[PDB]
Amino acid sequence: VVVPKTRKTYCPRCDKHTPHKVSQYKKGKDSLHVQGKRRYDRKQQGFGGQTKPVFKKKAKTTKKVVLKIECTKCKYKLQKCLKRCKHFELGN
RNA sequence: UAAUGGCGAAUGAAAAAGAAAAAGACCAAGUUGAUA
RNA sequence: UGGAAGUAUAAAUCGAAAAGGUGAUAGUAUUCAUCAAAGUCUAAAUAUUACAGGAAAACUGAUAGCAAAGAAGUACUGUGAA
RNA sequence: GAAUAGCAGGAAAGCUAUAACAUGAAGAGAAAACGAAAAACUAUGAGAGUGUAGAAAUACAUUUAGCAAUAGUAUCUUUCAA
RNA sequence: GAUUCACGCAGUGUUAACGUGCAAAUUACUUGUCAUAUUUGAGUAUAGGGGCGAAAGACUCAUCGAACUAUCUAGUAGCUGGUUCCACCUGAAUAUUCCCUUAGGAAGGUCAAAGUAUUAAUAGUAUUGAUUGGUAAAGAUAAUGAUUAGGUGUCAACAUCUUGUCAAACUAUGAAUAAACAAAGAAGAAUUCUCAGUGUUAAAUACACUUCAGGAAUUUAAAUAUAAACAUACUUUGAAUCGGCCAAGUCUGGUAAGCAGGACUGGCGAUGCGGGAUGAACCGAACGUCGAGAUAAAGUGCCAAA
RNA sequence: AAUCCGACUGUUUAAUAAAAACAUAGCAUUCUGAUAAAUCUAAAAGGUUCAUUACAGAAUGUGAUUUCUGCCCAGUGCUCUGAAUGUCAAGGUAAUGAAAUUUACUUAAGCGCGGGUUAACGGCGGGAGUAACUAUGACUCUCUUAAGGUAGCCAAAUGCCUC
RNA sequence: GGGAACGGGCUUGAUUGGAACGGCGGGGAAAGAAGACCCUGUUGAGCUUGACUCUAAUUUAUCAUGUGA
RNA sequence: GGCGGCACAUCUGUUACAAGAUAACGCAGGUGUCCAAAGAUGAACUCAAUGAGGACAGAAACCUCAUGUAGAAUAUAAGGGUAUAAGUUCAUUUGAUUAUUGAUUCCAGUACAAUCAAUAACUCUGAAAUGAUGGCCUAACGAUCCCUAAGAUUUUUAAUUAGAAAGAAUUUAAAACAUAUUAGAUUUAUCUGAUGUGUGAGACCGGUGAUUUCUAGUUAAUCCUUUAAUAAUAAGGCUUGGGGUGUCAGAAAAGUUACCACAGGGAUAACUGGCUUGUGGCAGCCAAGCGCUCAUAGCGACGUUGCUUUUUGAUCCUUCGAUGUCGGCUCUUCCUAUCCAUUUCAAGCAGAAUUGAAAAAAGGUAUGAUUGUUCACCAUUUAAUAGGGAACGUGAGCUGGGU
RNA sequence: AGGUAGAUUACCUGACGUUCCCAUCUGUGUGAACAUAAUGGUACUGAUCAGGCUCUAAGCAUCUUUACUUCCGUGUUCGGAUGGGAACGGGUGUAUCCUACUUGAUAUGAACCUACC
RNA sequence: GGCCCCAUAGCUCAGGAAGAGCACGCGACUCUUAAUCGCGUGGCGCAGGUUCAAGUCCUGCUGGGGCCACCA
RNA sequence: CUCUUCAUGGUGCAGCCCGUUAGCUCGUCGGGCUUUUAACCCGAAGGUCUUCGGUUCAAAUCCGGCCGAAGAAACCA
RNA sequence: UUGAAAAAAU
RNA sequence: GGAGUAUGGUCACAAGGCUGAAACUUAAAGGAAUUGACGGAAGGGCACACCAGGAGUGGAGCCUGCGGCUUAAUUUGACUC
RNA sequence: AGGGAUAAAUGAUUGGAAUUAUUUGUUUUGAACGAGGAAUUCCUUGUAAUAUCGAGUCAUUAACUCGAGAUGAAUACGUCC
Repeated sequence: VVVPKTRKTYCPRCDKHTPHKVSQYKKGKDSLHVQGKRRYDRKQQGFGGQTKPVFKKKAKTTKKVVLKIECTKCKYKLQKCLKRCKHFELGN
């Protein structure tokens, strides 16, 4: 929902409680050279039409939120998953 | 078996190693031109 | 295709060489290893349910064994393939 | 009776072949890289004796034994993790 | 591309005949039509996701909402039918989990056959002891609600004392039946002496665990009833099955149902015999082949034994 | 003597439907200058209309004659002699890197915007106020989505209620 | 009567002489046909459509070097 | 079956039967969220309501005292829990974190998910004991493959210095050419021959020693792989989250067939039959009244008890390798809950015409317009023109009007 | 006798009144500093002038409540079992188990460690 | 049968702390009328249940309207 | 998912892609013109320019998530 | 450029 | 007036043409000229009618009259120049 | 310090009677109004405009009317819009 930045939490690398900078994780752009996409592009070549299933029955209206609690002095990130929330904001 | 596959159903070789039999020869290109 | 950033063939375009190919994870570089493509022929070891000639059989013994143990692909059916 | 090579006999049968390999003797890890003893411990448990007695059968007491099996232990190999 | 008759043709009606017919579409009368959008022979052209169609999915060799014929092909079927000698022994299921699952499958339960272990490894039972529950019941100014009135105190109202009747989604109290323990297995008890390693601790000689650490002596087979050695504990492999139905000193939906669905048990299914005349379930009682005897349910005027 | 359908002659489900069904002439619409339009074929100096040439060829709806064909271009089709950087591919160019790669700019048709089109597919409702008996509304504002059933016709082979 | 709730067979009764001819149409839940109405199959086929995935024909851009501005 | 609904994943009370399990398209409701505080901790206070008082101020504003077992509040549905709190107010803070075990709940004793008990860190609050790994508890959710993020500096090594200790190391036939010197040629990114040499060499004589340890520094690399060796890009590994399947153990999916086809089914509908009789028909009991007087000549309200299968329902037991599915015509038979004729009783029965009831089913109970109609409504005639059953009698008896 | 800490958590609670303080406890005085809030009312701290006035503790009452006992009553209900009775509905007999509400009698606390009177 | 809704002056319709028009009567205006204006009469279907207060929230009853239904 | 666009009184349309304090009509009230009515004219009220930030001397107006609609294109858990 | 209308008998 | 309408006949493809009533209703309908009034008809003059201007009023406070509202009554006449 | 509205104290005149203040004196109170929209009035020379004086009403009461003088514009000598 509303979670402020600058959270002070335990950092495994430094083995200490250091101030962390909190952000929100977003899925990165899909690479065109990974094994799964490389294999898929080969399958789609040639005749036969669509060769792999296409999902068309979405039911979830929300998604789980993953933060990036990042070390401010050692750059050690942590991924923490929150519950499903409809509206999420990063507070002050 | 390695691998391939809505990596699902399924498909799937080869070097090595052991035997049968064993055998290598030519064109073109290059050279020789009282040239055949 | 087992060959997975392409194992092989073909088509469109492109297209080498004071050579070069391969070492299957794409790329550049330096070494190493091993061959030298884009012409041709080549016996022996292997396959065989055409067909012909033979020999065998824990095979069948006339509703069985070939569809057919007699003028059997015959009698008979169909316009015809059958 | 892996192909395969010999023997007598003439044999789809029989016999002989220091033999590649298959399973197994060592296990864990994706992989690199590794690779097992405190010559074990505890508990209950199979068998064998001796004596006395009922007295025909056999039962009571004592000495010894530790197998199989189950369970738990220390130790050791591999794994982020047994 | 007028009206009619005739040779012919068609197929309006009888919904006549026939309907194992003359005929795998015919016959009789009746009706319509009977030359120019006419009738007809032969030749020739058009071929299967094709042809041809004044259009009915009509016709394409008795085959058409996609011909015939041969191969793939013994296509696939969770669906239907059938599945072949005798005797003997043991003998089921309709729970649970998952499935594009509901006419079907896999884990699991019931069951069979093989193979074991002297075996801390017996109980669909009763008694004694300490417990758990909130059902039947009961209560109704005892908590939450429902509801009939009568007094007393300051029309009504609000207090307070009585009265009548209630609750599956109310409760103080609370059975009967039940559920889970104990009634002596580190191997059948107890006591005395000795006693170690860790740790708790303020430190411990307390305490905790260590085969009631360990070790040695003495005593000892005791500690509810009943039953149980072809007992008990299993191990492995695997078949069939998960459409069920019935009864009730039971329940829920429904007016009710030989209706629909559940808790506990016993049955039919898988089951014959004696009785209820006949009946899957009711009553007695479960079955190798017989002889004799008392019996069961139930019967004793005749059918019919008494 | 009347009513319904079809205008007429004609054709049709060989073997349960011969008819109001099909055809028909009449009316109307669309495309095409022939190297075209339609359209068969895998391909082809290949093939059909076509030995043809707009009084023609090809593709459709309605069905003689008479009378009349109302209003709507919002949506979906079709079309345009229309506008441009709304969105749109491989490619092309350029930058970085050792190179693959990565990044950026540009590029056609198509759709979207704008106009036309209903004898193109189709649609033709609702609310409020109003005439001197009541009633209705000739008349005015008006929302969806563009217009709100016109001329006619009717318990119709079309009307539940309905005998 | 009970039974699978409409028996020719079973139980209890009514009743029966063996063989049959011509009719007729009550029954034999008469014959003809692995229901065609309905449902179930993770069985099909014709037809339709911006159902999903594709494809012929149509169309557009780039490539494929004729000479001179 | 369809349409409707989700009993498909799921929570609360009840059905439900005082252990556990537990049915219906049973009943009353609920979920796909919300929260940087509504998490954690410490402190203080006590809520709803009632009584008595105080200007506006009243039934409801704010203040004070007394009583006040929660009758308030606790994000939500319901049920549980809670008073020096779990409620309200204030203050600090992020434990809503990392790593490893062993259990409990559905359980097949699988996964997911949830519920716990500890250990090793680093922290929050408090003086402290303690408490803290999200929300007081029971719902608030998700596989293989794919994609996308986070993590593997702890340690182990190689080379070189200083010191220390153990150390023969296997044994005769040789080709690449890094180089040099010459021989024959070419001008070009210039080559082709032949002879020395080392390389590339290895057979040590109790001591030398090539070679591996240990200690102290320095330097470089340090999660694994791309299989001849490295490098920097790229890709693949290993662990943990996110992107989702709501048909919730998780295919990628529109209709119509009346032209339809196949395997099957009474596991399952349309017709009879069977159980039931709400509904339809008929019949009773009581007596408030009507009937000018008079409850019962004739009716009988409010209540209440039955019979019938002639209507329609409810169920799905028989029939799906077929029981010919409406009506009419013809014909026979049966029931009485009787319409007429026959014999009787009663009246608010003078006669006539009637009305209520008993015996009795041997006899009779019609003709037509409209409709396929059963039904209906008309016009007549008659002593009367009654009501029903027989597989809703009757299609190898007819018709084919309806469906 | 009193005070601190408790364990059982109403025989301990609630209402109307009553009895002492000799020690202790309490109420009581004050606000400079620690510290406290709008208020020295709370909490905090400093003290001892007075008081048993309330607390607290001990007792009273046909006291509500609460805890034991008989009775209610072998009454309601219940396990087993008929070819027992009834058209149903419901209700016996047999061998068994046996509540609750109510009313009546009794009680109104017992008990542990430390200090001081 | 089920479901949705409505019930208010003499008439047609509005409304948690009883109205609009039509109807009648009175008055203003005019020389007199017709129109027009102002004012007054003219009453929530019934019975409970919560609230300090209901036409206004809910339940039961009465009356009146429109709407759903395929193969056999 | 990518690109692009729009949102303003009760209503519909304006507005400056730099900016300095927002208008035109219908709708309401009142007044004016007319002998009177209808048309006609005028004034007032009516939004502060969707919601939060930055952008400065100030934002409907320049830029960002957020709202809530529209157009084109794409889709392996 | 726009300019519609004025109830009946007296 | 009804009415060139209904009906009858006839001509035309049709629109329509030719012939052609009655019922009923009503004291006027109409013709030419006169005078007046009016004209978003022409011609000629005039007026603070306008033009060129001044002061203004309309905006504000107050005085005053009218309407409306109110009230026991707010007495009433006059409503374009 | 323009403006003098609305109010609060107080002093007198007229009146038989002053309250809803008759008129007025002293002090204090210090409001709108920053030149005025559409419309619209009056005016051509001692005229408009500006400020004042007398009289009618009158016990007391002018911001009214009828007259009187005091300063002294601009713009026309025109046309029917």
